[PDB]
Amino acid sequence: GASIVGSWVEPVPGLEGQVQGIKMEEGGVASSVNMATLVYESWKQEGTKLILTGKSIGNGQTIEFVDTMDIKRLTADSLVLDNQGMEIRYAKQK
Repeated sequence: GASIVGSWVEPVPGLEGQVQGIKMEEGGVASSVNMATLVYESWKQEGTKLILTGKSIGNGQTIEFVDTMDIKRLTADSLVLDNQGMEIRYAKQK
């Protein structure tokens, strides 16, 4: 099957032509693609579970998070995630 390693993006809501997302690299490092508030730091995949970590700058604080989601689709071109009922649809940044 396809590997999750790569850059995954989606259109920026409300900003036509712009994209945002996450770059997942070999070695477990993840980084934000075109986002200022969400700072991704790592990823880990355990079967259909994806665990993403980083920090969120907001409400006068910087708070580390650990978000656990289900991988619903993973192909050479697409990655679809279910994060507690919110679906996230990404396309592979070529």
